[PDB]
Amino acid sequence: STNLKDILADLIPKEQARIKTFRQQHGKTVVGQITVDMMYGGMRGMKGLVYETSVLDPDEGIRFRGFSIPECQKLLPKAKGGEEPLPEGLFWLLVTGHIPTEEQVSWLSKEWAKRAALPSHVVTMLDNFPTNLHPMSQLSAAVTALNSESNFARAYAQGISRTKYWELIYEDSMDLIAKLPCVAAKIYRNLYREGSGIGAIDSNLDWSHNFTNMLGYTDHQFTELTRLYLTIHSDHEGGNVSAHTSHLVGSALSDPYLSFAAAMNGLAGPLHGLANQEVLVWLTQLQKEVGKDVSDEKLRDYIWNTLNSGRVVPGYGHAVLRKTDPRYTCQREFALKHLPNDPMFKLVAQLYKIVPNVLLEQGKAKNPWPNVDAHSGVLLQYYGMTEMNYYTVLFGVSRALGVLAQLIWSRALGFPLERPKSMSTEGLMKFVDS
Amino acid sequence: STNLKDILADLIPKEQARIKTFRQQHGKTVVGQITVDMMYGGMRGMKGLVYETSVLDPDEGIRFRGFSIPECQKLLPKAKGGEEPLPEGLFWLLVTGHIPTEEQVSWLSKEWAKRAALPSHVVTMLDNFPTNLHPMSQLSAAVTALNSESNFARAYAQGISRTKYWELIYEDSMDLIAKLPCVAAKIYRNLYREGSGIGAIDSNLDWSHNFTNMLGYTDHQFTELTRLYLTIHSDHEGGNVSAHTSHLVGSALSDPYLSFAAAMNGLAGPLHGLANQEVLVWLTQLQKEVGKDVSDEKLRDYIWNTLNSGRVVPGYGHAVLRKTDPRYTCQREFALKHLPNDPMFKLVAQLYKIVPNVLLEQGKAKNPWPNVDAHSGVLLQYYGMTEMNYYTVLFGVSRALGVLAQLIWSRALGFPLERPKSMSTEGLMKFVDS
Ligand SMILES: CC(C)(COP(=O)(O)OP(=O)(O)OC[C@H]1O[C@@H](n2cnc3c(N)ncnc32)[C@H](O)[C@@H]1OP(=O)(O)O)[C@@H](O)C(=O)NCCC(=O)NCCS
Ligand SMILES: CC(C)(COP(=O)(O)OP(=O)(O)OC[C@H]1O[C@@H](n2cnc3c(N)ncnc32)[C@H](O)[C@@H]1OP(=O)(O)O)[C@@H](O)C(=O)NCCC(=O)NCCS
Ligand SMILES: O=C([O-])CC(=O)C(=O)O
Ligand SMILES: O=C([O-])CC(=O)C(=O)O
Repeated sequence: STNLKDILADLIPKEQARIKTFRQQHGKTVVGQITVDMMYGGMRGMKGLVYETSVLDPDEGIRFRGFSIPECQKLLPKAKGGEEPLPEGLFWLLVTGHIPTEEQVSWLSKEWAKRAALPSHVVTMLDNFPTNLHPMSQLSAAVTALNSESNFARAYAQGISRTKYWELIYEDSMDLIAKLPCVAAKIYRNLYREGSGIGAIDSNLDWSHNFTNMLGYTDHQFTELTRLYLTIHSDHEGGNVSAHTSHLVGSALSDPYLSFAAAMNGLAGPLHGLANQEVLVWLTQLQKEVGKDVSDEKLRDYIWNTLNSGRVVPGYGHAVLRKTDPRYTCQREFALKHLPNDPMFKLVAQLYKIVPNVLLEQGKAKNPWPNVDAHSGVLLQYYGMTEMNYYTVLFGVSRALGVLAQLIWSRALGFPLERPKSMSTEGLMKFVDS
Repeated sequence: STNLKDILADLIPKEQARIKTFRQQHGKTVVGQITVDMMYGGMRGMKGLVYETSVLDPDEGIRFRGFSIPECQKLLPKAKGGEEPLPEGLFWLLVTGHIPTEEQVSWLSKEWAKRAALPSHVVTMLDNFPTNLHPMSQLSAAVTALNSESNFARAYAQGISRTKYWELIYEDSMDLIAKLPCVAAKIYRNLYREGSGIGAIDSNLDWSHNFTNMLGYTDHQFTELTRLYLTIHSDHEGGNVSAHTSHLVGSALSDPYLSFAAAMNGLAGPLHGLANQEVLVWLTQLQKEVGKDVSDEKLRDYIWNTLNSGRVVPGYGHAVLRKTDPRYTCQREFALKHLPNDPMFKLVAQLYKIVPNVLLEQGKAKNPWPNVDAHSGVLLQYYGMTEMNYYTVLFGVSRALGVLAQLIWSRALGFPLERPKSMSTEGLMKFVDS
């Protein structure tokens, strides 16, 4: 009905059987080869893990359990008075493989609202943190400290049956998702709103709304952006560092709290979670260098400079995707309707016309189109979320959705300890010579 | 000379060139195949990554840059008045590939002693933590909060050259290793010594000694055990979850602090870091069930019960190793000389005679010999380290050695973002049908 845990109880045995069958038939089917470059090249191209919740076609971008962003935009339930998809509904999709109903979504909003309370020790911890401790550091430490609340960790050590793992994981994952906005907003307020309180969860507001309230914003459209934001950042295959980290750490039977916090430390990495910031920085430098308002051909010549000087035009390209990110388009649409005359956006809008035209000519590229990160920055800034250091906190709150959805399934399906084999260069050399 | 950073400056270009050469020749050499079972089976058997510091021959156990535990026991410098190898020397080995000199070791002791101070905010954090927050949770959160001290994170965001990455990483790794005992001991004292202070670093004592002092022990032989302990837990290939996690998170250019803390959350997992505890628990239950003193044939029959009832005799077997763990033998030797009449040990000693004899007959096994975890427990208990929840803190303090040694080399060699490809079951099915 509306009880997700019950629907999950239904789905799991079917998937387990489907998997076991496939492994009996095709377990020894070679699905690719491992080269020396793949070992040195951070496993690039190597099919390495099964992750069920989302799949990225390098052609049309990301699909959540079969559905594209555009479909999600239309099918997923919206806020009462909204036109953006509730991330609750997206969680539901990743977990069940089914588009939810308004009732299902509403039920999930209430569930998360019921579970959202922080333990005192985590409030103390956040409240005592200095202002120079990075937001993501605060987040990761806080979530680690939450592991005191873990069902799974307690029950595991009592000797619960493997079959029951997923159930504990679900409860913890549900608890964690509920608390994350609280954590995230306590960080925001401690850092930028002089330690004021987050205030109260409204039991009748959606997750994204209770969030933006706790962050101390009130503008309708910032809450709609957030809804979009949290939806579209939620998942991106299992190969990305935050996903994979979560998966790897979970594989050792570390609870969702420890699994998520590990993931956040990977999300904190410049090469994964910071591109938003780097775009916004680069743009600000662009406007400083050749001016805030510009003709297309002027804009064009600046581009080449960045390149030939040994610098990446940021927000463009991707490790695997090979076309304009649905997650960009998504945001563009949001900005063709809600701030078409915002100047930073106009510039974002302009680079979409010029950057692609060049870049390919530079050769070194593969992916000549914008990624999600090219666009998120100006939207956040526009509503007064100007604190760039904080922006990955948003991303993480979102990415909890996908990686916890998967973590449940990973435990449900009994995936084992991730434990690839390493080789030293020397050993790898003595291997190939043989 | 004694300045490790200088020797590292020397070694790196040589290794870079050796690697580049090998990649030019053999980059496309297939070194194995990926099956469907490897994707579902947590990458088991799949050569996936290059990790230089240690290699595990499934036959003779672990080698540190070419040397076995027995060699390390003889070659590595010892404390002045010691017979156990200083883990400083082991760090030196993993970093340089060279057995160090007493002078090199002494220099490293002094370096770590100089860098050991904790920032106030981390002391506040530890000092405010409740007693029910797991030691490993405390550790991981503390190390995350240390990232405020990161050289690498600050310099990265200023736009330092890739070539300089390793240098920053080395400084951070050196700082972190130095602070870890302080963190670890502050946790120990807060939890078990009523919040007493850790006291002072002696600038003329080795790392292991300054540790056991801060932990509030004084017995010579506990400090010698610790020296052995920290040495032999230090590294175990890059495939183990803590190593790999560190490697994965580092690959995103997260600083050593974030990389290590992520690793600790994986080490916290029952399937990686808890076997020590599970052994000690199982043993205590064994003595409760059939008595504290026992004949060999009695002991023998109990074993079968554990098995046939659907339970693992813990401390025996390993994901990859296939013989008596050097890390066990190591400890046995330490207990054939320092507590041969300790009863818990006698029992450990007795199971080494009976368990192997059976187990294989159970079939399900592959690895019928003891791992390191079968032995560490009774040694720690013997000197009054009876707090089992804390034992993984020790393991982590040790494992920092190997995974930071590697993290330096990973940055030195310019290893890229780890980013394997995932597939859903459904996608994997539509792949094989094609
Ligand atoms: C995302 C990104 C890292 C993917 O690159 P990759 O998969 O590692 O590598 P590529 O296949 O693009 O490498 C081909 C070349 O194109 C370059 N390149 C890729 N995108 C580029 C861009 N937008 N501007 C300039 N050069 C670019 C790479 O630096 C590389 O140059 P090289 O051959 O001299 O090393 C890259 O597009 C980039 O740096 N973009 C900016 C950062 C960003 O937007 N990140 C967010 C996604 S996580
Ligand atoms: C370490 C360990 C997990 C490795 O097992 P693995 O590589 O996952 O799997 P194996 O190749 O041993 O699996 C073969 C069978 O032997 C069993 N097995 C392995 N060691 C065993 C032991 N000491 N006692 C009983 N059964 C054992 C496994 O449970 C498995 O049974 P199954 O076929 O019914 O599933 C396993 O030896 C174990 O559980 N030991 C105790 C825990 C421990 O000491 N861990 C520390 C190392 S991280
Ligand atoms: O997919 C990637 O590697 C890029 C990304 O950060 C994500 O969306 O998670
Ligand atoms: O090698 C493994 O997987 C077991 C272990 O925990 C280690 O020593 O790190």
